[PDB]
Amino acid sequence: LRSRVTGVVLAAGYSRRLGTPKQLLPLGDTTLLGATLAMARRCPFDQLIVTLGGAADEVLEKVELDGLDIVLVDDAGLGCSSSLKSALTWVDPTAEGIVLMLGDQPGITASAVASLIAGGRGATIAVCEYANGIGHPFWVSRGVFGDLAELHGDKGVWRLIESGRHGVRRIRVDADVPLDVDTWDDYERLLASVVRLE
Ligand SMILES: [Cl-]
Ligand SMILES: [Cl-]
Repeated sequence: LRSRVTGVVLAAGYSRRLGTPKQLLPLGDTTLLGATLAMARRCPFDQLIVTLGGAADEVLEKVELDGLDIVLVDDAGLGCSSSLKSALTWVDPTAEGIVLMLGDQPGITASAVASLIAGGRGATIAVCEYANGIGHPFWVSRGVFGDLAELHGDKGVWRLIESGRHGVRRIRVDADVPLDVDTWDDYERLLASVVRLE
């Protein structure tokens, strides 16, 4: 039972405020990126792509990436990455769309991804609607891969979503928006949640 979906975990850059590669931050028995990929592997994807930036060498040494398509890019500047452009070139032609998530959002669930994909069949874009706002994971149909490619950064998908040019389906998830990690404070907050829910 093929899903005809490729998962794309954007894990390049966005680490300058931490002062260390956030992908490698300890999160229990694993790393932050390891935790996200553990979940991503359990989603109904036919293919899983992970993008990495300047810290790729260290990440390759410390995170389990076997069986994944690894897309390596240059650093793009502070608060920016362009890895999605490269990732698209690797997407299997059989994929009807992709699901986008960040390498630093391990709190996303495989059930939410499954519901997102189901709502995304026949929608141009779909997004998760949590109790306290819209957030990742996002669905993007093959028909707008060209528009994605033209975005200036990995975290600029919200501009396509908010543009009104394309249908955007909101898929309800009975949870709050997953935590992500921009700053050291964000990391400690996420770690405390992992410690608590453990
Ligand atoms: Cl940054
Ligand atoms: Cl990086």
